[PDB]
Amino acid sequence: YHVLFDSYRDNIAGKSFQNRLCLPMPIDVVYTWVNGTDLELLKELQQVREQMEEEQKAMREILFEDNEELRYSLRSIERHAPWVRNIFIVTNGQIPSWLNLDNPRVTIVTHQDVFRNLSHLPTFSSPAIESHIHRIEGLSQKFIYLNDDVMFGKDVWPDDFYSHSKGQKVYLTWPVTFADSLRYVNKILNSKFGFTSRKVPAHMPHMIDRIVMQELQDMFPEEFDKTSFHKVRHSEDMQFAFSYFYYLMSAVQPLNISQVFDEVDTDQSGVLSDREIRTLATRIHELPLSLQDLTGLEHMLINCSKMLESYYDPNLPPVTKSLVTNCKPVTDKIHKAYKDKNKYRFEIMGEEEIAFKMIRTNVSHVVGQLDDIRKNPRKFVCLNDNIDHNHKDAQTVKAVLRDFYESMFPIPSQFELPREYRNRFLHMHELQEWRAY
Amino acid sequence: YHVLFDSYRDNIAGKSFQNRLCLPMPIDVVYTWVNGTDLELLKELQQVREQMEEEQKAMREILFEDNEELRYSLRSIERHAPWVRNIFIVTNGQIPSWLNLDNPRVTIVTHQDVFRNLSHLPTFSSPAIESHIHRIEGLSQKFIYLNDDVMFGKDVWPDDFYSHSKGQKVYLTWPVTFADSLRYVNKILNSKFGFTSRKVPAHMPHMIDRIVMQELQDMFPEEFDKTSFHKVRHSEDMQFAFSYFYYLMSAVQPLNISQVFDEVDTDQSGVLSDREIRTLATRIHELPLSLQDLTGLEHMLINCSKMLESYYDPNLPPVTKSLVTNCKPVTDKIHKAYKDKNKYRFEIMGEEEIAFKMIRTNVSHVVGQLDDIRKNPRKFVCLNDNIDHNHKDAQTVKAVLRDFYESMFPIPSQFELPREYRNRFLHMHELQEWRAY
Ligand SMILES: *[C@@H]1O[C@H](CO)[C@@H](O[C@@H]2O[C@H](CO)[C@@H](O)[C@H](O)[C@H]2NC(C)=O)[C@H](O)[C@H]1NC(C)=O
Ligand SMILES: *[C@@H]1O[C@H](CO)[C@@H](O[C@@H]2O[C@H](CO)[C@@H](O)[C@H](O)[C@H]2NC(C)=O)[C@H](O)[C@H]1NC(C)=O
Ligand SMILES: *[C@@H]1O[C@H](CO)[C@@H](O[C@@H]2O[C@H](CO)[C@@H](O)[C@H](O)[C@H]2NC(C)=O)[C@H](O)[C@H]1NC(C)=O
Ligand SMILES: *[C@@H]1O[C@H](CO)[C@@H](O[C@@H]2O[C@H](CO)[C@@H](O)[C@H](O)[C@H]2NC(C)=O)[C@H](O)[C@H]1NC(C)=O
Ligand SMILES: *[C@@H]1O[C@H](CO)[C@@H](O)[C@H](O)[C@H]1NC(C)=O
Ligand SMILES: *[C@@H]1O[C@H](CO)[C@@H](O)[C@H](O)[C@H]1NC(C)=O
Ligand SMILES: *[C@@H]1O[C@H](CO)[C@@H](O)[C@H](O)[C@H]1NC(C)=O
Ligand SMILES: *[C@@H]1O[C@H](CO)[C@@H](O)[C@H](O)[C@H]1NC(C)=O
Ligand SMILES: *[C@@H]1O[C@H](CO)[C@@H](O)[C@H](O)[C@H]1NC(C)=O
Ligand SMILES: *[C@@H]1O[C@H](CO)[C@@H](O)[C@H](O)[C@H]1NC(C)=O
Ligand SMILES: [Ca+2]
Ligand SMILES: [Ca+2]
Repeated sequence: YHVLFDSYRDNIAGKSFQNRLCLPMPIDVVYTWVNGTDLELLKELQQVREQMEEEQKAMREILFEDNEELRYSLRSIERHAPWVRNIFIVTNGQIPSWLNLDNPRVTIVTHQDVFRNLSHLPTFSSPAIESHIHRIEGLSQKFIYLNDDVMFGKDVWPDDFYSHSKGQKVYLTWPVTFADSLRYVNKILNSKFGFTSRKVPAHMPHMIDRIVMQELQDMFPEEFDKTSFHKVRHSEDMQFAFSYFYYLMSAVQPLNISQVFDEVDTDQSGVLSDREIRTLATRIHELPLSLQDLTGLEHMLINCSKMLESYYDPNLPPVTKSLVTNCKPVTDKIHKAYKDKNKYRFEIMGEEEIAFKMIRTNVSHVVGQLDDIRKNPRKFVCLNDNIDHNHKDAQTVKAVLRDFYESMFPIPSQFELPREYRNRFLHMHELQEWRAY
Repeated sequence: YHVLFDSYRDNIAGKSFQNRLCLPMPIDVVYTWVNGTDLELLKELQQVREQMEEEQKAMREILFEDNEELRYSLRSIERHAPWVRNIFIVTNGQIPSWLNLDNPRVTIVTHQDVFRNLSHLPTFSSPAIESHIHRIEGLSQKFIYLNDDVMFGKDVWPDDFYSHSKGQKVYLTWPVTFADSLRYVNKILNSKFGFTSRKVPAHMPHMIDRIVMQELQDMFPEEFDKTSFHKVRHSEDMQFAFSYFYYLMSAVQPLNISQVFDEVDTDQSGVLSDREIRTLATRIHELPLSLQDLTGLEHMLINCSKMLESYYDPNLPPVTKSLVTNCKPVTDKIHKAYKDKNKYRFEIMGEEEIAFKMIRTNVSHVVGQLDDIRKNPRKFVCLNDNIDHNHKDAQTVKAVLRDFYESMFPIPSQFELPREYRNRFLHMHELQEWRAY
C-alpha cells in the first residue's frame, strides 16, 4: 500500500534507504543433478576408453544409486528457506522423474545454455559445470549454489550468507584430484595476490555474486578455459568455493585520490580550510603531528601551484582538488598512508553451523552420526553417501539414511509430482538394526 | 509501486518476509539537554540547602558553559544517521535558543509528560530523567538514547545497534556517585539472576526497546521509584546502560513443552512416529543413545497412558501432545536436557568503534586526542568536557574543541534556526596554540 512505500521516506533526510535496509533480494538457488542412467554410463565408458587411447598414443610417442537426495534437499529449501525466488537445476539433458515441471519456480537448465563453447558440453566433470552457472539467463545477481547433497536446517535466512555491513560471509575449514586442484589454485592465487596461508571453504550452500564471479573469470580467462576443456575432473582446474571466496578476500582496489579529497572536504565546497588541511595532515603523517609536518604539507602545496576563509600562511593558494591531485609528493604520501584496501568486504566464521558427516558402511556409526545431527540441529547439513554398495550392511545404511531424511523433511514439496502412492519403502530394515542393537 | 509490494511475495512460499528482512523501523532518537541558567542554578542551590538542612536534622536526631554540543550532535544525526524518523529532547521547561521548533521532526518533551508521579519532576538528576524515556508518547518501539555529548561518525546504520539474527548489540567495557550506582545495580542483579562477573557498558548512543525497558521497570517497581524519588544523583539508583543491557543478557524464559513437542513433530499431525520419538530420545538423553534409553522412554510413555503408522512396541499408545505434556518423568527429563534459555538475544563486541576521550585543560594533550580522532574516524565519538574553567588554558581548549566540532560537522542542520550571521567565534586562539607550538 502507499503508506508502506511512503514510510521509508519518513526519516529526517526525506529519502528512501531500501537498498541499505532490506537485504539483497531476489535470491535464487542453483542445483547440479546427475543421474546414473545407462546412456550416461556408456558415454563415460567411451570417454575413459578415449583417455586410455590417448595415454597409449603418448607412450607410443615416448617409444549409480542415489538416496533421492534432491527430493529432500528441495523439501529443505521449501521448509527452511522459503524466501527463494526461483530454483535452477543444471543437467545434461536429464529431468528428474519426480520433478513437477509445471511449477514456474523450478527450471531445468541444460548444458547447451550454460556452456559458452558448445564443443565442450559432453563434459562429465563437476568443475566444468560449476564454471558457468553465473551465465544462466534470468539468474539473480546473488544466488546460492547447492550441491544436491547439502540441505538446510534451523530456518536459515539471507542474513546467514551476506550482510550489508560486513559483506559476504565466508565459512572456512582445515588449512590447505580435488586436493590437487586446491594446491593448484593456491599456487595460482599466490602468483597473483602474493603468498598467504590459506584455509579451504566448507561444503555448504554457497552464495555467489555474478558480477564478482564474472570478474574472476575475466581475471583468469585462460585458466577457466582449462577447467571447461577437461571432460574429467583434472588435477588442474578452478574450484567454486576456493576460487571465488579467495578472490573475494584478496581483490585489491586502487586508491581514489578524489575519494580522499571528498572524505576530507566536509564543506563539499571544493576548497579546503585550515581544519581540513589539518585532518589531511593527521591522516597522512604519523601521530603525534608536529607542526613541521603541517608546514611541510603547506610547502609542498605552495610549490605545486607555482610549478603548475583565510589560511594562516599568506602564501598558501586556495586548496582545491586539482592542487592535491596534481602535487606528486602529496599524492605519494597519500598512497603511502592509505595503502591498498580490499575491493570486496567479507566476514570469517568457523565450522559451527555446518554438518559434514561421513557415511561409511558401519550401521552403528551411521546411526550415531544421524543421532548427533538429530540432537543438535545445524543450519547446513551435508551427508556424503560413500557407501561400499557391495557389503552386508549397504541396504541397512541406505534405509537408515532415508529414515533420517523422512524424519527431517516428511511433507512432499511443491516441486514434486503427485506421487509416492503406496510407495512403502522398506520400513523393516531400520527395525532389523533396532533388533540387532 | 505495486511491483515493489508484490516483489516480497515472489518467493517459493508466496508469503512476505518484510518483518525479517528490512530491519526494525522506525527508529527515534532521544536527547537529554540541560542549560546552566540562573533560575535552574537557584533551584539547585535551594535543593542543596534543603539537603544540608536534612543532614543537620538527622544529626540533631543523633544528638555552566557548554560548547554547543547539542548543535553538533544534531548535525551528526542528520549527516551520519539520516534514517531517524523523529528526534525527542527532554528538558525541564527549557528550549534551546538555536532549535528550529517549526520542524515537525524535532520535539521538546518536558518533564510533565515524562514523569509519572508529578510530585517528583523538579528532579535535577540524570538517572531520574533516564528512568522514564520509554513513557514518551509517540516514541517508536526501538529508540536510540543520545547523551548530548556523544556524536556519530563513519555513517552509522541500524545494523550497528540491532540485528534480526543475533539480537541487540551490546558494547561492554572495563569490568565493574556513579561507580556506587554500578556496584549497587551489580548487587541487585546478582540477587535476582545469580552472581556473574560483569563488565560495564560504554558511553555511546544506546538502542533501547520500550517493551524490554517496561519489563525491567515492572520487575523492579520499588527500586526504580527510588531512582525517580532522588532529586540528586544518589549512590543507590538504577542506570540506563548497565541495568537495561544486563537484564537483556540475563532474562530467563521458562521452557515451553508445547514448543519442544512442535519442534519434534515434523509432520505437524499431532501424533509422533518412531522417528520423532527417536529424535526426542536423542535430544533428551546423552549420546550415544543406547536402546535402553529409548525403551525406557516408551516405558514411561506407556505407564502414563495407563495411569491417565505402527510403532515397534505393540503396547505403545499413540503419542500425542497430551501424553508427553502430562507424563511427569518425560517432562522432568525434558527440563533437565532443555535447561533455561535466554529470553532476549544479544551480541557482545569490544571498544573498537567507540571514542571516549578525556579533555583536561592541557592544550597539547587535547590537540593530540583530537588529532587521534581525526586520523582514525570512529562510529561513536564522545568528548567529556571537564575543563577546569579557571585556568590560563581554558579558552584555548574550548576553541580547539569548537574547531574540531566545526571541522567534523560544518554544515548547519535542519533543526537549527537560521542564525550564526557574522557569529565569528574566536578564530585566533587555535592560531595562538599553533604559534606557541
Ligand atoms: C535415472 O535413470 C534411471 C535409469 O538408471 C531411470 O529410471 C528408469 O525410468 C524408466 C521410465 O522412463 C523405466 O522404464 C526404467 O525401468 C527405469 N530404470 C531403472 C533402473 O529404474 C530414470 O531416468 C532416472 N530415475 C531416477 C529415480 O532418477
Ligand atoms: C562401527 O562403529 C562403532 C562405534 O559406533 C565401533 O565401535 C567401536 O569399537 C572399538 C573396538 O572394536 C571401541 O574401541 C570403540 O570405543 C567403539 N566405538 C564406540 C563409539 O564405542 C565399531 O567397531 C565399528 N565397526 C566397524 C566394523 O568399523
Ligand atoms: C541558556 O541559558 C542562558 C542563560 O544562562 C540563556 O541565554 C540568555 O538568553 C537571553 C535571551 O532570552 C538573554 O537576554 C540573556 O542575556 C542570555 N544570557 C546569557 C548568559 O547569555 C539561554 O536561555 C540559554 N542559552 C543557550 C546558549 O543555550
Ligand atoms: C600536556 O601533554 C603533553 C603530551 O601531549 C605532556 O608532555 C609530556 O611531558 C612529559 C614530561 O614533562 C614526557 O615524559 C612525556 O613524554 C610528554 N608526552 C608526550 C606525548 O611526549 C605535558 O607534560 C602535558 N602538560 C601538563 C601540564 O600536564
Ligand atoms: C572453443 O571455441 C574456439 C572458437 O570459438 C575454438 O577455436 C576452440 O577449439 C574451442 N575449444 C575447444 C573445442 O576445446
Ligand atoms: C573515483 O574516481 C573516479 C574517477 O577517477 C570518479 O569518477 C569517482 O567519482 C570517484 N569516486 C568517488 C569520488 O567516490
Ligand atoms: C619545495 O618545498 C620545499 C619544502 O618542503 C622547499 O625546501 C623547496 O625549496 C621547494 N621548492 C622550491 C623550488 O623552492
Ligand atoms: C508518588 O505518588 C503516590 C501516589 O500517587 C504518593 O503516595 C507518593 O508520595 C508519591 N511519591 C513521592 C511524592 O515521592
Ligand atoms: C508456548 O506455550 C503457550 C501456552 O503454554 C502456547 O499458547 C504457545 O503456542 C506456545 N508457543 C509455541 C507453541 O510456539
Ligand atoms: C513404569 O515404567 C517402568 C520402566 O521405566 C517400570 O519399571 C514400572 O513397572 C512402570 N510402572 C508400573 C506401575 O508398572
Ligand atoms: Ca571546505
Ligand atoms: Ca508426526
